[PDB]
Amino acid sequence: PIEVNDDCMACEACVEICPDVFEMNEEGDKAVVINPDSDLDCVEEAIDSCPAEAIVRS
Ligand code: F3S
Repeated sequence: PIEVNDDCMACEACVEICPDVFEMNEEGDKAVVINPDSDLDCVEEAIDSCPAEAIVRS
């Protein structure tokens, strides 16, 4: 499933783009995945919009 790696911080950008695919952890200390098998371009915008490009279709 999609992964935001660990190096990621918590910009919440991907969450602000697709909070249905990527949501804040328990404390927002890391971007947690919600749709480990989405099917939208949100991943494209969630990645592009992501400067840390920690999001990958691993
Ligand atoms: S920094 Fe982390 S919170 Fe989303 S926007 Fe890039 S995976």
